[PDB]
Amino acid sequence: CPLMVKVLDAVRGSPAINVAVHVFRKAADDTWEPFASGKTSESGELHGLTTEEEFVEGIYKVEIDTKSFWKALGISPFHEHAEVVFTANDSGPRRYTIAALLSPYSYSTTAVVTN
Amino acid sequence: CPLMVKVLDAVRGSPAINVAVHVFRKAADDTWEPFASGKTSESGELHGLTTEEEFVEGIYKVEIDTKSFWKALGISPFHEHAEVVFTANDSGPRRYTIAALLSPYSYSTTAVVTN
Amino acid sequence: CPLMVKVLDAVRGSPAINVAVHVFRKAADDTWEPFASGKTSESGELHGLTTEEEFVEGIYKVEIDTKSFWKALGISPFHEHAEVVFTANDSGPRRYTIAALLSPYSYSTTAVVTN
Amino acid sequence: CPLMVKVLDAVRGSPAINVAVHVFRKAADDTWEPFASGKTSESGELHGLTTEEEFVEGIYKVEIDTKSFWKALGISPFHEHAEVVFTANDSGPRRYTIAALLSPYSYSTTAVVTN
Repeated sequence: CPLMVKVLDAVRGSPAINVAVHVFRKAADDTWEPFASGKTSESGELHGLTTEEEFVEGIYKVEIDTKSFWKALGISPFHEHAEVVFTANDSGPRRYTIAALLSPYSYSTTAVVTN
Repeated sequence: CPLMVKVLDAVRGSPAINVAVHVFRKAADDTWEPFASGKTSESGELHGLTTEEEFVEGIYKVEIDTKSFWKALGISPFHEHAEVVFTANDSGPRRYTIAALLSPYSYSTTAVVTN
Repeated sequence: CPLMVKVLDAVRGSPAINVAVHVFRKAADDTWEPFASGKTSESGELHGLTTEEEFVEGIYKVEIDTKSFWKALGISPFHEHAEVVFTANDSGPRRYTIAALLSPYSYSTTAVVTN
Repeated sequence: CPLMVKVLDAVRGSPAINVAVHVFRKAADDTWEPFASGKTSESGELHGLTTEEEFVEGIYKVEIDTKSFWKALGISPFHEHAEVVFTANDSGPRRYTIAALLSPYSYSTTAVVTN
């Protein structure tokens, strides 16, 4: 599990469940290619996006579909999604946790990277 | 104006208005003594808490009454208040902006220290 | 001045100065088209990106070049840039402040929308 | 495990290890009484602070000793500590995770509360 995404709700103080997550990888022609996708669990976590073999060095974009999450709770939020763009495995394989903390008009995102 | 407090509302994406703010200075006995207080303005700021002459080196505590703020809105909050504790140091000329971004179950606070 | 961007440095507790900022508007083809850009000022703000007349309803992307900012400081950053994607809506009178608070492996972004 | 504290480092993108944590409970005479204390592990987590039996309803203060953490890394941070003040178990027993994300001049804290 070299990539995990975790999403929390700062309004209710709870994991954000069923949040859609899309991962893309920058291609040789400078375009964002689809890499993996999924939805968070009851714990607000999304495991199994990828394997160490497939998760090669590159520039990755993690898009968390925060608007649909808020809408479904009856809230009209400011952002369309939260996006996280980063270079991965450029020094060798690492394990990445991408965490997002969501409010209707604000979010924070943090990476925890372990060897 | 060496000390300013600014509060934002992450749920509505607005300044947090009429929020009570209390500042304490730590006394020789280790107890907190009242130092300055007020309510934030329509822009979510609180100016004029102290002067250069009164704001001497020491340990200060800024308490932001977040709980009454959320209660007025109708949103169950987690925290009793937000607390920012720091030592004022002389270093050269310095202005302190204590900012706070509020969500019902999360807050962040940042110090912006400039000349 | 319907759109302003403000960037703070969480590691030094200062405005983030000379940070490049690019704004894109989403075209009919779904591609991002350049819309406005600049660098933050000594106060960490970027004013004058657009006018009321040009800032019509649509989907916008604000990209903040955080990676070059940390590189200039000497601190290894995680992210390639910070990205804020949102729909501008008409609704009554409105001013948009996109704020970003930067750390090497974390950032937060908040929209302050006022009249 | 009705109370857990987790601390992350936003400069390195890593758990904050060996961070001292002190918990107090408000006493009938309005004073902060010592309740429990400990230090975060290699995972940045602190388990075993208390038991469901001892963790009665009340107002609790969780003090995270962020200054000593930064100093030991050679950084002179702004805050003395991060403090989290909240009412607990006022609707029945809950499980509380208090998370703190640390930068030298900024921090955020979030509570995740589960039944």
